[PDB]
Amino acid sequence: KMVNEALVRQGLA
Repeated sequence: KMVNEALVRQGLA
């Protein structure tokens, strides 16, 4: 897990 992936889940979502 990483912030790079936890950002796409919301920010990019």
